Amino acid sequence: TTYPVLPYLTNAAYGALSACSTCNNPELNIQGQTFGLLSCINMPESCTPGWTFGEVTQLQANGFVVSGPSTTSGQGNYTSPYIYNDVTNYLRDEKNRPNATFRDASSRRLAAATGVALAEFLQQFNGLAVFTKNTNIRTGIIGTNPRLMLGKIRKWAQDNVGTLFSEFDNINEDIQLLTDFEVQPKCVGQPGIFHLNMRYRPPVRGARINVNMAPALFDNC
Amino acid sequence: AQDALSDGFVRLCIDPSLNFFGEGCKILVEGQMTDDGSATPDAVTCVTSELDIIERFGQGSVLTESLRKVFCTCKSGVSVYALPREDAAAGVKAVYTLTIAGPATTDGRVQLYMGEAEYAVDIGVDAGDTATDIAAAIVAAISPDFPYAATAAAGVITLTARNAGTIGNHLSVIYTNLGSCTSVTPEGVTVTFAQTTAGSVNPTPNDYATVVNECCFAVYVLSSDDTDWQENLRDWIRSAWDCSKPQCFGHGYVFNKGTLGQVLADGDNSAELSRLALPTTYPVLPYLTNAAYGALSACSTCNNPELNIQGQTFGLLSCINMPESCTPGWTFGEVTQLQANGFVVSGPSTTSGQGNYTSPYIYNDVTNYLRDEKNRPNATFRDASSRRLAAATGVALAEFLQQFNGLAVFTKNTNIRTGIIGTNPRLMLGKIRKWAQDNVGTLFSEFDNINEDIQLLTDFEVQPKCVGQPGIFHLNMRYRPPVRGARINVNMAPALFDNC
Amino acid sequence: AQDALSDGFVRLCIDPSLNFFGEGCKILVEGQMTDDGSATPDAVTCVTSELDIIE
Amino acid sequence: GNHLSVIYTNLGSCTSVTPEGVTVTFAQTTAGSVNPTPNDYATVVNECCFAVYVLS
Amino acid sequence: RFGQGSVLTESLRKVFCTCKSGVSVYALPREDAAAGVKAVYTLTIAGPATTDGRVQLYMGEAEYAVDIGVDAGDTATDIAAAIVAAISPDFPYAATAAAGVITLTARNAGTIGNHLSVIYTNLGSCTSVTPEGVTVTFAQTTAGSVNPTPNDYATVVNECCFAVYVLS
Amino acid sequence: TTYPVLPYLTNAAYGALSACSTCNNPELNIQGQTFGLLSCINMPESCTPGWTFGEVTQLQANGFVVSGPSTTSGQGNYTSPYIYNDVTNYLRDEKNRPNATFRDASSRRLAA
Repeated sequence: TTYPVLPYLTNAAYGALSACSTCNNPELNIQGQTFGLLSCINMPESCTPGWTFGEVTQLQANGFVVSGPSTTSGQGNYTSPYIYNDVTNYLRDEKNRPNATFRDASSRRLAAATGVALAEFLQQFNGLAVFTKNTNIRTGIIGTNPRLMLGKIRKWAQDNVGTLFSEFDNINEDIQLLTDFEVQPKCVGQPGIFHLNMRYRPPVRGARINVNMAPALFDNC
Repeated sequence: AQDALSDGFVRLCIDPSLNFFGEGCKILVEGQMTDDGSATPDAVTCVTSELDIIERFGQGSVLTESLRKVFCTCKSGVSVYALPREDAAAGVKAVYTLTIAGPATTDGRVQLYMGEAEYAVDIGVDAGDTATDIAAAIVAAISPDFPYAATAAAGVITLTARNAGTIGNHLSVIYTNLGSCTSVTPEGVTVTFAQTTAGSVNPTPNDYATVVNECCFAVYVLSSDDTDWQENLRDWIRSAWDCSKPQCFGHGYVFNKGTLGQVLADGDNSAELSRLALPTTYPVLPYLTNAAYGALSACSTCNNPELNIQGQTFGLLSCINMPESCTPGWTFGEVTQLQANGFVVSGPSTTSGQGNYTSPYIYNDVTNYLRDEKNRPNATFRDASSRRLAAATGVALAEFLQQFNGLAVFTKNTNIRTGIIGTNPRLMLGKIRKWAQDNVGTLFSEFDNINEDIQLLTDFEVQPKCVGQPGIFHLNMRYRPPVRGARINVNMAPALFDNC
Repeated sequence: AQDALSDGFVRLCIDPSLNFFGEGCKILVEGQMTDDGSATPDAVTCVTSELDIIE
Repeated sequence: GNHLSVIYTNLGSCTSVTPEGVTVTFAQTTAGSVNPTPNDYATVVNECCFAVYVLS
Repeated sequence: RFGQGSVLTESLRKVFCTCKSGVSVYALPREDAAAGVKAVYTLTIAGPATTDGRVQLYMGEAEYAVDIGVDAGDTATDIAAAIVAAISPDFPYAATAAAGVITLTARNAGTIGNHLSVIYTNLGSCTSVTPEGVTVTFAQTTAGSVNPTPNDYATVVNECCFAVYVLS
Repeated sequence: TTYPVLPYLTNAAYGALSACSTCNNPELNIQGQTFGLLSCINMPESCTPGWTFGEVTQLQANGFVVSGPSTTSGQGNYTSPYIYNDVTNYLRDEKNRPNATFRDASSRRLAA
């Protein structure tokens, strides 16, 4: 309630920083004094910290982006607010089933990036005529079969490990390609329709590091 | 525009962002101020230099004098903050009566050590001067910064404390001229010192949570002897060292003046306070020595947190000057008993009967911490160096770990491609171990086994199945900080024989 | 709070549990005491040092 | 318009000394009222994708 | 949610202190019996103190221990007031001072209040010297009475399984 | 009878430790100074050991969980109670047939 800066200015800086990351690194979390520092905004420093840490924990618990001053002081300088957590207001599934798929703004940005990258890769099979998965397409023929399609998809996914996914528990069982004939009932599936299931592991945001310092002073114990 | 800048081929920006000054030495000096001051009570205010002390916090107040000592102690500090306090509503000012009897029959010098050496008076009494003239001379010679308004009345000098409360009850006027061989005191004149009334009700603010909300302070200096007020400051600094909320550490500096039994009773298990045990016969006004000690500790924090404010070189309160004596304040039995029960003992730099002034130095730089939460007598926060250095280590490790903030976290098998702002727990732990090994000899000692001392776990391998949250890490660091260094038991064994 | 600790990204705990002193040499000396002493008879009491023996 | 915070960031300052006399007080004599509710994104932003939407 | 200093509050505080970062702790708050009687203990202090010292008291658990500093000449009234002011608010016993007698009334009626053990863990201590004079005595002037008997688990916990039931 | 800690606190710590094991290792026995250490509870050390060993054996015989101080001393520190035996109050069958199927709390947790 006691927020000095006009709120839409801080909101615009936050959104602009998120966009200006999207353009470059979708996996980045707009968070902390380096990556989530709204340096254009400047608010006067105070010892009264806006949200108390109890309120900060309650807000971060209920999917709220909390922002705080970069420096606390009584000298009355100006400080730039930085984002504590780069999360969306998503807490729970369609079963309300508290879930963690879209908790991070990084998760939305990166699911968009992954969907678009996979779609642009799969667009290379558009126009190609599809043979059965036993046919060895002759050279000069613009064609492919589900086996070659799945091989190229798996190679693509393994190419994006460390860029768009983490590693793959089992890339063979994580990426599956079925024709519409082995999904639909007999004589009901349509030719040229495929079902690709990809169970990937995206990078996570990184929320807290609980550090437990244990000074050891004794030499004979 | 200007040639070579008018065509817009070269666009120039100055960027004065590197050259901003650091705060410096964040010491908060708290004490009572007189009504002459212009400062607003109950509000932490920056004190730039020693110039505005008298204007802001009163002329001759407790806070004025403690701030004067803080400024005399540290090098050129301007980040000294003050927290002025109002006198209690029903507070009673201590009144001492320095009664002088004459008349003088021979000439001589009358020297008096009142308060500290900064306030000493040195008047010349001629033969035939009545007690009235000598009292008038002493009053006219009393420094205005002395925290006691002096009024002469028929040879009795009434010294009324400038600040109400028990803080006025620690005045020691010493007629440091008796028996002197160089400065011959006049025949006749008799100086006697009585304290006709005692200090009473003290401030008990208990408003640190509001006044100092999140504005961290490396050192808190308390210029009051009230154990309730010291306890409030203790509770505040203990809250500042709390796992519950983000800790922004501190350390308190209070004094306890009294008999050995009284000083020991005033102590507790407070790792947050460095209690300064002062004897009943302590000449210097206690808050001055406390302020010098706290200012020295702060002025070390700014530079070397591992330093122990201790000994004649590093713990020498050179601003304070007390007259030398052969009676050593605390006897060594009392010194051992105080150092045993977590009390900072301070002693004269030199012992002599020549009656010079000596600067007190700190014997042990320890906190008033003896035992754990199981009472389990423990040694983690025994040293003030330990609190200062645990704060420094926590802040340094936190500022290092802040570099993983914003980075997206992959699994510990993923080889992050270049250009991706990311990391995995393996790279995180490698960088943390490199950081810790980089601070060996600066912030830690060596590492028994740096691999088994620093462990990083995800929240998935700590919490039950499907209960841990992604992106949460648990870092356990078992480090070895430098220890203070308390005693060197030297055992000399002269060998005189050649054939044995 | 303090910078790098205010955003709650790094939560810090000190844990002074390693540095607790061991008891040492558990020897119980039993003997008669004079009435000048302040100790309560028939009660095992820790004796810290040689200072308080006479008292 | 209901989120203006004027702070007289000069009170008690040691460097910039505020004048004696002058008193600054901040009151908000009236409150904001009815806001826009467009609800026309389907028409205005039909298929023109946008990575980030900022709402002021 | 469950009251300040209640039995359920303290047992839940211990459940949360024990397990790692558990949030699936469920609670089943119960009302005090209609005619329930709160246990009353009287920690009576006699003085005055003649020497300084520390007065430490283990009441309840170590989380509730008090450690006050008694100066010489403090009457039993001042020491009782200090101990009351030092009693933690989470202690399941409301403390009121009266002329040096500290009345500790259980926050919850029933027999559950009948298990308070205040130990003056300072007597004979070599490090923390208890003040001369001061005498701490602990009496329990009244006993707990009628307890809750819900017997409604079939309705309250119908099929919502629970690995562990803790009864306080 | 002379138990210093408020009893429901020790009971809550014991139950919370048992639950916090269930979530991970149902076969674990909340027992001993490592796995059955109620570290949140802290009671003052004493030489008078609550239950004497005769009473300890009689209680453990009749299916009672006995808890004792982690350390015994006269120095007057605080000690955390740990659980001696992690058993249920089950001794005998439906024929009274003294049986051992559900003697351990581990047995109930692990049968579940």
